[PDB]
Amino acid sequence: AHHHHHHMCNKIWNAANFVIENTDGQDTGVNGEPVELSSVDRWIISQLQRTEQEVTRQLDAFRFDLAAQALYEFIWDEYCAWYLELVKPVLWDENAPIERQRGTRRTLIRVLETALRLAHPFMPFITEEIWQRIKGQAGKEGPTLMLQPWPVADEGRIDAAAEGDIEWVKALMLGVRQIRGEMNISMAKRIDIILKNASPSDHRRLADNEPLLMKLAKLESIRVLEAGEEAPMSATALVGDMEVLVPMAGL
Repeated sequence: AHHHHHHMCNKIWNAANFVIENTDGQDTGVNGEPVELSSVDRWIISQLQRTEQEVTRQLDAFRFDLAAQALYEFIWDEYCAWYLELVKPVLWDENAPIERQRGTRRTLIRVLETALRLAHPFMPFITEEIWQRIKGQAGKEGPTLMLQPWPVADEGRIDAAAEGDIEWVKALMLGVRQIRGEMNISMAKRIDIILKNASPSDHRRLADNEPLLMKLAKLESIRVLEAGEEAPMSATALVGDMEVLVPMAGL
C-alpha cells in the first residue's frame, strides 16, 4: 500500500511506545555480549538489510518518493505488522529464557533505532525526538540523529532461510485468520488444526515454530495428519501445497 508521511508519524510513535514499554527496566543486550536469536529475529534483521540497500539506492537516484515508500513498507508492513506481533510470545512469557529475552529486546530496539535513522531525511523532528529516548538502550551515542552515520547493509546478515520460514509462518497464520472470519469464529477461541500434505520442510518449520503458532494463532492443538488417516470434515486453507484443516466438529 502507499503510506502517507503523516500516517507514518502515528505508526512510528506507537511502535516506539510499544518497544519502550517492553524494554524499560529490562536487558536490551547493550553490553554487546551474546544473545539467542530465533529465525523470527533473523528474518526482521535480514529484511532491514535489504531495506537499507533499497533506500540508499533510491536516495542515490534522487528518488525521495521511492526511498520513503521502500522504508515505509518495511516499517509498516514488516516491522509493525509482523515483528511486533511475533515477539509477543517471548516478551510476555515470564519463563522465556533470559538469552531469548535479550535477543528479542536487542533486536527490537536496534531495528527501531536504524528505522529512525533511515526515516530522518523524511521526518526529521519526530525521528530525532524518539531517537534521543531510545539511543542509550540501542547502544548508540552522539548528540543528534542528523549527523549519525548512514546505515550500510551487511550482506552477512541477509538470511533467506529465515525469511522463507517466516513467510511460511505468515501464510499459516493468515490462513487460520481467514477461516475464523469465514466461519464467524471469535478471534479468541482456541481451535484444533490438522495439516494435510505436509512436506519435510513443513514439518521442520512446524517443529521450530509450534509454541509461537499456538500462542498467536490461538490454537488448542496442531498436528500433521497420520499416514492413512481419514481427515474429518473441515474448513480449509493452503500454505503452498500444504492444507490447513480446522475440523467443523468443534465450533
